[PDB]
Amino acid sequence: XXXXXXXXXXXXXXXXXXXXXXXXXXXXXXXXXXXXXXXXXXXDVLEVLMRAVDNCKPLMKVIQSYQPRPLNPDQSTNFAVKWILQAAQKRRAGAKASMAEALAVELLLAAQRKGGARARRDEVHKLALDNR
RNA sequence: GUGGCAACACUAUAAAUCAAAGCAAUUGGCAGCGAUAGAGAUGCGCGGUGGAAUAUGCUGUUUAAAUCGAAUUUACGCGCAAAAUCUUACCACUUUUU
Repeated sequence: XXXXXXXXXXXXXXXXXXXXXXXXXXXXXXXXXXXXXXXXXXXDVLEVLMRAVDNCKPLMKVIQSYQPRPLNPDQSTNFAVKWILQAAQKRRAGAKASMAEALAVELLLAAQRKGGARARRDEVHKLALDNR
């Protein structure tokens, strides 16, 4: 049950991301959770985040040469939240609204098995299956 | 000189020079020869540079002097942890003592 706190805390620490208060990113990510509630019931939040991250687990990693490597699932979480967040900055700098909305809409879409995180994610899944 | 169908196969010395040409175990430098260990050593991340302006140092140009050294790594926020005169050694001018 504590893995909820683990994934959320890794989300926080990766949301820190430039030198600053993790209070600033922490209120930012909690604002993303509440904005996820607002957009989700607009047109049921830890639920959709846990589903989104468990949708996003890269189980076997690959190393270039191309060689697959087995992966301890905590780094699967850790890559996972990483790919989510660089896709988030892609979408938000393209929108240049806040980041909280962007991480919210991305956690919804990666819950819905859609978005560039899911694209990158399952291509490296299949490419791990390719080069055995 | 002997053999042959021959390519040439022999047998066979020297003239002339040199002061070493060599040999074996090493001890070190190589590896475009492997096994074991160690370094963000990478491919793993973050933030820079190089884009703009300012600061700052250096070359080069000129000026009377832009005092003098530092020069590829390890020089270039270096001697200077500080130049408005003085620091200051360089120049223009006016004097001074050997």
